[PDB]
Amino acid sequence: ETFVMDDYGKKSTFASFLPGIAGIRGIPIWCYYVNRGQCVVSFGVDNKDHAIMEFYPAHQAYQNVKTTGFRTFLKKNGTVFEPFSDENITHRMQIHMNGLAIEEQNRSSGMDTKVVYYTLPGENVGALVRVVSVTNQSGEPIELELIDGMPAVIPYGVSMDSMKNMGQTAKAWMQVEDLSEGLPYYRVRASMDDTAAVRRIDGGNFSACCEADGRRLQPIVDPSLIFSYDLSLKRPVGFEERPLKELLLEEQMTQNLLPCSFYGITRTLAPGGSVTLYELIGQVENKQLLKEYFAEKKDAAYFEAKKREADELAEALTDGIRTRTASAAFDAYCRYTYMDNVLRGGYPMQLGNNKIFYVYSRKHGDLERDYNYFSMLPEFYSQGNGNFRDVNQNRRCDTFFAPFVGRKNIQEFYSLIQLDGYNPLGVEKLTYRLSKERAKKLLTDVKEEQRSALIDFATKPFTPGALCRKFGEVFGDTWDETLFIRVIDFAEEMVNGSFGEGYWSDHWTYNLDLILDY
Amino acid sequence: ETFVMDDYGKKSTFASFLPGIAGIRGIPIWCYYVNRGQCVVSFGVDNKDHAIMEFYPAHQAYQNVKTTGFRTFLKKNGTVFEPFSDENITHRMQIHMNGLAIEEQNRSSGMDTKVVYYTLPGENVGALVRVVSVTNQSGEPIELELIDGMPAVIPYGVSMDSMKNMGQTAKAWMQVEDLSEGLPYYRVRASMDDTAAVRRIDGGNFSACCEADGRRLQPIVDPSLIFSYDLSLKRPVGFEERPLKELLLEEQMTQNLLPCSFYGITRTLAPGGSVTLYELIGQVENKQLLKEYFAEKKDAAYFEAKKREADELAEALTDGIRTRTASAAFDAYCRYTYMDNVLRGGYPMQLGNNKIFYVYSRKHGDLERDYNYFSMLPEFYSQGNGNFRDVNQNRRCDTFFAPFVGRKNIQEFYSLIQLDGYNPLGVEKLTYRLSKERAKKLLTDVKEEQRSALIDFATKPFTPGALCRKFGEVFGDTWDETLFIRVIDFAEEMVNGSFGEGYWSDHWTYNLDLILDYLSVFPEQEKEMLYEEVYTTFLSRINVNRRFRRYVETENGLRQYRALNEASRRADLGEKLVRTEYGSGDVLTMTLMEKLILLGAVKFATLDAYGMGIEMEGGKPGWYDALNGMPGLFGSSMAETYELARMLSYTIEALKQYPGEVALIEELGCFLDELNLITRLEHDNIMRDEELLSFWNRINDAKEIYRDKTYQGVSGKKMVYHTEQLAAILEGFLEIVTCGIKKARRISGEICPTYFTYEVPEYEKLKDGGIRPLKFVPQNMPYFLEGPVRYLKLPVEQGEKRALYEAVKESDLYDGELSMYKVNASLADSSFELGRARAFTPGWLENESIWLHMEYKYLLELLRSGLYEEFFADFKKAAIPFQNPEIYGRSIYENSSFIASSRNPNPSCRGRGFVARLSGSTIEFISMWKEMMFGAHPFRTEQEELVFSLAPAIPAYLIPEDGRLSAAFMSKTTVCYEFGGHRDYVPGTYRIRHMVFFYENGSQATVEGEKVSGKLAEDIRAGRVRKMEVAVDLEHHH
Ligand SMILES: OC[C@H]1O[C@@H](O[C@@H]2[C@@H](O)[C@H](O)O[C@H](CO)[C@H]2O)[C@H](O)[C@@H](O)[C@@H]1O
Ligand SMILES: OC[C@H]1O[C@@H](O[C@@H]2[C@@H](O)[C@H](O)O[C@H](CO)[C@H]2O)[C@H](O)[C@@H](O)[C@@H]1O
Repeated sequence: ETFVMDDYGKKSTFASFLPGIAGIRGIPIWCYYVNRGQCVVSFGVDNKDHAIMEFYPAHQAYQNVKTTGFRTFLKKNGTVFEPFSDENITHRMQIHMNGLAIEEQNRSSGMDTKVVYYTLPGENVGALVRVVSVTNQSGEPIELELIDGMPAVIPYGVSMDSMKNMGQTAKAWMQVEDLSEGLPYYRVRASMDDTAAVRRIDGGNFSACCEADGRRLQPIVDPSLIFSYDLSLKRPVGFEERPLKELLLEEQMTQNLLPCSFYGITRTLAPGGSVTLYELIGQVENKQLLKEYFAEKKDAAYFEAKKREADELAEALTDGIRTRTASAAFDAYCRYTYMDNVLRGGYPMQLGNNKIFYVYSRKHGDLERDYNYFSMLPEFYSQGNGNFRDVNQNRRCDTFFAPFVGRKNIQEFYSLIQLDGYNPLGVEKLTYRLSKERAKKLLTDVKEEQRSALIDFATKPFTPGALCRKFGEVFGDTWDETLFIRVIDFAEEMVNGSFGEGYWSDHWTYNLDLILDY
Repeated sequence: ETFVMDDYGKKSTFASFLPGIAGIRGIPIWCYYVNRGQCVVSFGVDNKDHAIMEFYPAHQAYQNVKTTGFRTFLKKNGTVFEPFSDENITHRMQIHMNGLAIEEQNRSSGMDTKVVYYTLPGENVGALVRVVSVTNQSGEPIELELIDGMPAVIPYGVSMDSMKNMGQTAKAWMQVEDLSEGLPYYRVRASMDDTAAVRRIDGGNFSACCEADGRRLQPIVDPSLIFSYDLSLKRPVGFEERPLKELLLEEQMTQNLLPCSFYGITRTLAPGGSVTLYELIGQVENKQLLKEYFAEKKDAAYFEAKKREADELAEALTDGIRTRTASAAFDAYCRYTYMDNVLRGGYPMQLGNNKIFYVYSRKHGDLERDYNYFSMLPEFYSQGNGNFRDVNQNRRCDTFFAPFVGRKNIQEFYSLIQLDGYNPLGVEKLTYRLSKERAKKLLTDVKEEQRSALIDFATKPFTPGALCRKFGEVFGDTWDETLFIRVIDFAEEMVNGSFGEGYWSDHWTYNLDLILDYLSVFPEQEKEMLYEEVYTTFLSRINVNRRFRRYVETENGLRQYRALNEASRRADLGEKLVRTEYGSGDVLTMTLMEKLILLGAVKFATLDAYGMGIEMEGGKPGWYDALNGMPGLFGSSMAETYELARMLSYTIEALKQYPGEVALIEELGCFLDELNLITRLEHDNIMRDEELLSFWNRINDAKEIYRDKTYQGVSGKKMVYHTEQLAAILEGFLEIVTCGIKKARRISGEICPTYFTYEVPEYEKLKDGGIRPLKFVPQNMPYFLEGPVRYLKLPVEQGEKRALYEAVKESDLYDGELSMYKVNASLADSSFELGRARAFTPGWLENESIWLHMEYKYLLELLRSGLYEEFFADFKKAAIPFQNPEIYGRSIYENSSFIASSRNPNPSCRGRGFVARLSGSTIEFISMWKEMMFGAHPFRTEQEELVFSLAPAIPAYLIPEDGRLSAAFMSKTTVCYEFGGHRDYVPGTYRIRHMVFFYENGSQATVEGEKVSGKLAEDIRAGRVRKMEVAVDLEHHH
């Protein structure tokens, strides 16, 4: 069920990604990785323009993962080591359906390192979770100083082309705030457009690190403290010459720079001892949501429960094609294939009482498909839009695995055939609308100051995630499920379809397969 | 003349570039470098889309120079060393005007490294030359294996965005060929444009390396051999395990990869021995040209001769401003400043017999100005593009340094002014065209198979470099020069200009400086200049919306967002000149006086509601373009008002000086009559009121009617006016402007204001969808330095100027610690809708920083106003060549756009210069140097006779010990002063005894006194005087 690659640093290069599923009630993110360094190159929330770590094609990813990716520095008795930087030291890599874990065993220094990754499931904030642990495998106590983080965080509000074309000028807008509270906030203060209209920016990125007790640590957002004059980000010149305690008392610049995020601790480890850090990097729309999310302390139990939930999500998703044969590779390949088909096509679920909905769909751009502009809705009941051919092919066997679908696919895909035999290219994501009379009748039992907003929102096309967000905004953290179910049930489906590019001569040949399968 | 920086690896970072000039008969390239690694980050041929080494912004350059730049690996007895990789080993850096050299001295391994760079001059191929030498400084013989080159060469035909966005899929088109011959050729298999008409690329990049004997070496194009599995290009894993001889016998991949170029040798070095390599990287048009170029061997003598030629090229280019003073830094700074001004503005030259051409020009687009898209033609007589303001300012003093230019600049920059007072943004390359009749007449004595091609080429627009390339292609390696000269001579000049982005409100204010500078050399040509009818008019692409349709509503109030009328947008590439008969006749022509009247009439009708400033209704701010949101807040500027007052005064004086008849167009005549009727009315109202809403409405209605009339076409008929009526109308306009200036000064305070912002609380919605403002509420703005700079040009009393100087020096515009003048005061309390100036950290870019251009403008105005002591005191502290190189963190010979002030929160940035050279302060320093060395008006006309006299103003700290100061007059004549004693020589405090003239033929002449009139002035202006001796208070004494 798990694939293990030994000494992946010296092997041939390949690219992959996390599935990026956070559940029905969660915010998904996109993350890509390669088999070099610490195996994370870029991740964001919505698309390339909302990235937290800069997006690179496969060539630049391979070239820059060892410098612009996650970093870790260990100081043992005055000597600085960097795990996952020399390929001659034995390392390891484990790949799960919805996770990734790496580890290094340094027999010279006598310290072992382990890092795991997974997307945070079932929350109102989309973020990436990273856990770092160091174990003392020597025979004598050692004095340890640890530094971990990423050296380049893109502030919210900076587009990809502005970063890759005028990144020198764009540093004038970058800034970071709220260092004292332990929750740094990365954003620009205003629009970067060279027009007569100036707007206000409210969203931002954040980071938070803590030990098992749950108390947040003091961040470091000035890269010049660690690397000093070395702008190549190869040697930690500043960290070698000074203790971490002195660095934490240094004054940090929070403007005119590309900010980083490093956290540090000091500890003396007995033989066989260990220390662990928990990190959270994500993106939010306003500070109020971040404060509401962090209103309660997070500790080790929370993160381990989240990891278990993340594994169980994929397990339950792929439970539908379980099989047992004479080879385990075939059995694992079946589940992986089903998961990939679900990712590119969507998972049919029964929403309400008379609606059929598809979740987890998206545009499938990645590192090697660098010509695509992928997108993914950052909300509950996440979905996306795709091409005619791909969605038509991927939904061929939906009736067998879910009999409640019925003839919905046939009706949907035979209604896009024009009178001249051709069809539009794109299929839009499902959206719903509610009539005036039904909105008036349903919202009688709610306060007027909320009723007006609810009816105004509901009398326009919307998606289930937008409706959930509006309900959370209006009624607060707790709201009636029956009202949401009734609103979804009494709504009306909007017609989808976009022309886009042109007319191909083979799209009509995949429709008979739906009939034959039904 | 040479700047040396020791241990540049640990110092603060800075960016620079090679000038890139390759001579008249050469192919230029652009190259940038930083003070990290081996100090080259990117170079190409034409623009960012034809780079050989990938172009990066400064932040990415500082990070990727050590990995994607030039690399060198040395294996000594089995151990691999990489020079310029560790900052703890002593290294050095030398910077020349047209070169660069670095070296490292590793005392542990006992080997020294040295590499120099320069651009190949005077050849048919543009390339970068790199010479690497390694010396054995140990006491025992060693066995050396050397590998040198670059790890990533972009094949020709791959655009910048293709590499930035889809660099993985783009590798399918890449290939490298001709490895056996030793001349690799990098190009794509086919055009990456799916919709193209070629599907085949002839051009490509190349590389060639050889030792002193000249035999080319076998290249390595597969990066997987050197680095093996390490794709980070950090460890030469493959080279550490195998000998170079084994690597050279390996099989290399030439497809589906990003190729490199490495060359290697094996040698044993005796104690004190050394080995050298020569490399060439560049671009060629086709393989035939490359074979022709490499038909003859290239050895060390060829490269050293090319280096000498490259140095002499820059030396001769900058020889025109040579001077000697008490400090050598001043002279070096003068030469570097002149070179930078030439680079950004172009170098005038005499082409053929009746053509004036500008070469070496380009657009300032260096690593720190990453938003500019520069261009540079890779051909003979190379030239480039630029913006209106920058090129207009950089060509202010061309007439003084080159009298043969004449009135070309005035005609060129007054023909880009449209009928509505605005102008396009970009200026394009000059091009020529030839008629079929002249082409047939000239090409009678050539073969038909060549004649047809020649006439077909010449009947279309072309540049001289394209013509040279065509002649080389047709007639072969050698062709007649006289035919080329005749073809250039009989050709016709084509117009140029591109709209680009939009309309600013200050581009018209720099035209009067050209006239003022021209009249300082030919004072007797004023009447001929005024009534010369050669000037044309550019054809506008977009029109500005009427005021009622220019306003939109928002939750914050009323705004001004829809400045341009997008519905009436003409298509580009169409006719570029205004023609008579509503666009169907011949080209319309005007005199300079008509242009001045048009500028005076239109700008007067753009006053704000209070009649103080000039509204920026074009959608863009003035000179200070960081306030991009100001036009949305009904902004207006007083600098435009001051410039309008100065222009009106000059026009009135010119009209009164030469009485006669003036012909004006019908629409302009009607508009001027309406404006006169409006201004003679309400005269008692504007002198006795605060708000002038009715006057604003009247003038705006008249201006809108004129715009709507003239945008769609003009008949072409002319009205006749006498000078007295125009003089009276302009006098009325000037009186109104003066009253407005007085009101603004009363409202603002002790320092003259610069900007105003208006609030409109109540308005009216019209039936057509427009919005009619009903009242305006003015709002004050923070202090700006541009205000006093523009104000000091107006004619006012000396005491008022001194009081203004005293008020400014003790205000918030003066930085006490740095003893410099900031560009503006604090913007903290102002609205956030002004623009990106509010989002900038204080002390960075255009926010409370020491912007060098405005400071130099202020110093020049102080010098021109007659405040000599203050000018000397402030120039001693503010000038670049008098700074501390350690604090400045750069060569003191190079200018900077701005210097971070004391308000910057970073203590390590206060006093550093940024955004490299190629600033607008070069022309200001040139003007200051000229006025200090020769005076305001070297030539005057008295009793209808030319008169020449000198009046220098030199401070004490510039006179040498022996008291002999020399400078170049008009770049051809040397003037040698000799001062009696060491003191400040201010006009009126000294008298010139006599002058001695040395002619070019050996004759001499002596004139008593400081005044020369008659034929001698004509001779000295014509360049027939080789040297001058000037004595002030007799011989020097100690
Ligand atoms: O203030 C910095 C520089 O800004 C430049 O304008 C830039 C535009 O050309 C570009 O399109 O957008 C960026 C970001 O909005 C602008 O900064 C000016 O052209 C420069 O004069 C100015 O120094
Ligand atoms: O053949 C490779 C892939 O090409 C893709 O089309 C690309 C365009 O999206 C892009 O704009 O231009 C490049 C270069 O012309 C094209 O290759 C196809 O969409 C893919 O299906 C195909 O695998």
